[PDB]
Amino acid sequence: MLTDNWKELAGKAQSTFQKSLKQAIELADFDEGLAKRYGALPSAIGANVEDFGSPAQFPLEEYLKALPKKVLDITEKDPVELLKDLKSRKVTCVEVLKAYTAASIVASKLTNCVQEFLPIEALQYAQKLDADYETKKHLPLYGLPFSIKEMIPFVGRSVTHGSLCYLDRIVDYNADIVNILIANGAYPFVRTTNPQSLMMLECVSFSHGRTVNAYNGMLTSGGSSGGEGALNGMRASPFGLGSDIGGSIRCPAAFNGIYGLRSTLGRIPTADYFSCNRGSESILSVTGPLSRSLDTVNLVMKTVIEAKPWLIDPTLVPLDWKRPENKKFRVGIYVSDHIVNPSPPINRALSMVTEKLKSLGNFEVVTFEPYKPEKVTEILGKLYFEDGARDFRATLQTGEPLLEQTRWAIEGAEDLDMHDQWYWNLQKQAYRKEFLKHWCSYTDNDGNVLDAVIAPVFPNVAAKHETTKYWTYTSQWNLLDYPVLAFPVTKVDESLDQPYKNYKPLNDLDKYFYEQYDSPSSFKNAPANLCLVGLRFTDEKLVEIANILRN
Amino acid sequence: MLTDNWKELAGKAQSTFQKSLKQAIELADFDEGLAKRYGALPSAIGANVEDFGSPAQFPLEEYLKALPKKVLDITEKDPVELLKDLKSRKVTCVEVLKAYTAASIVASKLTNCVQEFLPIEALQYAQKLDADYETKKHLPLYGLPFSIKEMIPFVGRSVTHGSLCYLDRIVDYNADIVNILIANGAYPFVRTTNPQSLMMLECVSFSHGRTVNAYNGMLTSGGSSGGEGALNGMRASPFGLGSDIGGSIRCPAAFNGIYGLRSTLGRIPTADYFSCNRGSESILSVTGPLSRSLDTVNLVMKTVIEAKPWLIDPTLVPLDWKRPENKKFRVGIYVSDHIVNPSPPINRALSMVTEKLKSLGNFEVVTFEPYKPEKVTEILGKLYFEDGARDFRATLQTGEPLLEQTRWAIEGAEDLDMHDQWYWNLQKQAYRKEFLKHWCSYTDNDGNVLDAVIAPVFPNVAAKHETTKYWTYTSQWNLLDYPVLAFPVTKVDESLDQPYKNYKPLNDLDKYFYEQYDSPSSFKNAPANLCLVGLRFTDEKLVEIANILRN
Repeated sequence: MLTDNWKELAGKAQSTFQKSLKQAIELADFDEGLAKRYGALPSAIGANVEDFGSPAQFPLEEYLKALPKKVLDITEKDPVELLKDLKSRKVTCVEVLKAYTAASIVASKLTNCVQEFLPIEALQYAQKLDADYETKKHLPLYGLPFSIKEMIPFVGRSVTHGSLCYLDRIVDYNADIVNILIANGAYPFVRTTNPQSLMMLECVSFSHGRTVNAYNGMLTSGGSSGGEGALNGMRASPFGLGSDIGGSIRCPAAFNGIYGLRSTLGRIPTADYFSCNRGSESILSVTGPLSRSLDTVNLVMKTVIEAKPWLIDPTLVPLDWKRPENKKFRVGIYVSDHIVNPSPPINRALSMVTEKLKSLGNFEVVTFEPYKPEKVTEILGKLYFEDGARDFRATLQTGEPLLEQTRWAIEGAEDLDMHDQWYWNLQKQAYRKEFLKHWCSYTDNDGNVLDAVIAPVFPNVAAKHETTKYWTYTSQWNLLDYPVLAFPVTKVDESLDQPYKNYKPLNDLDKYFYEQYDSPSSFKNAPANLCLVGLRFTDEKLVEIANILRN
Repeated sequence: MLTDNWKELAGKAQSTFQKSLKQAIELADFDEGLAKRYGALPSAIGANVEDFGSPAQFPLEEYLKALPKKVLDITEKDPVELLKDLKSRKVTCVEVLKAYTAASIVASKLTNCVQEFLPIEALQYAQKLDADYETKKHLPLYGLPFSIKEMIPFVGRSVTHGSLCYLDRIVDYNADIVNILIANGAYPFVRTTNPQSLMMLECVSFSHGRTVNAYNGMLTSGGSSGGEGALNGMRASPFGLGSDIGGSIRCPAAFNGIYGLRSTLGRIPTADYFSCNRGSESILSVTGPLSRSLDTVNLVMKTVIEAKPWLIDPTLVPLDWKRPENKKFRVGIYVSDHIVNPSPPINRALSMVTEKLKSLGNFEVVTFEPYKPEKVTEILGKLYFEDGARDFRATLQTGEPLLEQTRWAIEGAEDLDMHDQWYWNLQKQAYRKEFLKHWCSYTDNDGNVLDAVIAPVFPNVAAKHETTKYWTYTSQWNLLDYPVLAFPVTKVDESLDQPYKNYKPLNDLDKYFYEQYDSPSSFKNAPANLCLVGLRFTDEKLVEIANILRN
């Protein structure tokens, strides 16, 4: 690592971004009308990484007004549909790159979701893909650009996960999943922001400033894949890759009203990502796609898994990506863990999705009760930072300040002795086994297991900054390693989502979240998403049920 | 022993220093810019051992201003980090020697902390250590120079503990701890000043003059390891070795705002040092490191103990240096012994450290009351000079004048008959047993012992010259042989540290110290340190708690 003063390093980070932003504008080739509107947009980028600017109230509305038909006709197109145009040559690989580059630039200024553009290598990828049209026409993602979280290695770049001390950590390789996607006709064109330590459900770092929600600029984008949620919520990327060890894929997707899949560990390669606590295996992160488009989520998983990634990454299981043949479904609704109750907008989403499933004949819908959700915090309290956060704190030798959200994640971290880790590994495996028995207790008399559970992603829609003080609605499924797909349902409705009256809080933490929901106007136009949870390796059931819920 | 006139002897002592200063300058190889600025620095070295010069108001800024970045970039780096560079070969052993030699010369002139430079042997050590780089780089202290108190034997040197009469007492061997450290890749490069009789908390002798504080040149460096405290407070040595029989390691470290460990007697080899009263065993001195770097204090202890020094020194215990397994801590706060109250700057430091420990969940904090502190003076008054100071007074046959501070230490000394010593040995052991019961009286209902005590090192920050008239805040732990680690907290603040008002002194000596603190301006920029006290052989618990207090 580095030991220079952090203010100098933040400058170096800003320079890298500004250097890539300059090259991107050249690639995008604005006409004067757009250059004018772009110049006049409210920015979530400040003068320094501690200055958070003055973001728009509805960044997405500003985005749709600012960008021309020449761009939106491509970036607003569903990526699976756009792949048809790229295949039939109604649109060029370079043409698509130019539009999405322009979109990401406008998205970058409005939400601060881009850490580094990749226009040099992206133009080379897109140019040769056009030249090779006849031989690569058949590839399943031919011509499609995509975004990658900054923690994902890309050739010749620093990989820092937001820590300034790692700005000299250059890799000469791509992540396995990136090379696989390139082998299938795609290419990365932008690197998205990630926060300090990665262990916050928001997106603040001293490498980029603060990332904000795509639908309401006063709220967080979520985290840790906050850039990914914002960029793909603005539909300025066809899809992106994030990571999820505590909700870091599903929380951004839910806050920005798009799809995000925490895929089951052992399906797609993620270990070559960079994070804190490298070599820690007690609790493992997973990767997975975020996209505006469910069909795009499904196609990336299918494309990656059909490339047989277990022949490059031996931690992976050779299990085909297969659409389920189920005609009937048994589904549970997780109304609350009875520790922190959901805010009205989430509560209405649960009823909406419940009533829709009941209206289809082939769904049996039951209430799903929690199982010792307090044990999630206790076990993850010992295993997230099992070295007592020594590795993370060493990143602060530059003088880099400790963010308030990071404080929550590392407070109480013990430096575990080997026997302490063994104790909590046994606690971890026992809880997983107990929870499976809980899930199977919902099997019916004929032996039909629960296919999926519908649950909140968070006790609320996109949070106000520095208030993501409860993780269980996402970290529960990291402790269990269950596949979870966040999906859209509705938006805040000011008539329907007034605060609960005569509410009696369940505890101090529940009271905090109740008071956080002061009125729906504080979360105007914020998406209310939910998630589908399945047993391990049932990812595809979740996609199929999400398909039905959106038709 | 010599009986020549002391003025002739002071000449020879100045001559030995002056020749080594010349050779040190020859090794450091100042460019003209530094040589000119060095020449213009206010000197604390006089023309004779009775002329104390005119020291700088703030020696440390003058040190930082005079030296080039080429030197400070090495000497200001934490030594543990610097060890990585020597290991990584980013810097050569001779390069580190050259910088620290230059640093010590500037420190010598500003504070008068060096008795003799060792540039000939240091170049021999550093050169051959680079030549043997491939075979010795694995050693835990490869390439690191260090300072040694003048009382510590080094090959070919006189060992005088500041007494002119011992200038012909030449040793042909190093101290055991030094040979252990050399075998682990380190080497001494400078000998630091020690005062007359070693029994003062200041540093005045007729071998060197007067040594002054690194942060305020009107105040004492402390003693008896005054040179070590000044040199390492100026960060002109990675670490040093001192001795402590009455506070002589913790007082210098506290006065100069660095770390200093009075280690438990049986852990580290010290008996081959030279002092007065050789063969006296009723109260034994100990050694231990002083450094600005806690990690360096810990590593030196770990390095020497892992060399199994009990196989050379049979007084030592084969007790491993072990990081404690404690996850929770119980700590007492010792605000005062109610004989001499601490001045405001020490009192504020106690509040800072209490509240920071209370803010962490894993610390229980209780008040720690004194136990017969008056008996400390009584017993040590008889055992410090149990021959009636006959051995020390004979050093003055040269005519060497008796310093005012030495007068305090030898006034009232009885020449004990065997039965008198037996009586006071029993008094010493009874008090030790009683105090242990007192400490264990703070054990909680669940059986959790007190892990450490927070206490002052002295009734005030760095004292005015000839005012160190109370020892108990350090001596109590020599009577008990408890490990004590001095550690930094804060500096004097003229707004925060005004004299208490309407103060009612507890006794004449408390009044003396109250009037001594006329205003904070008299102690401008003075570090206010505290210390951590532990039971015998719990040294490492103190390191771990000091580690938490700085994070």
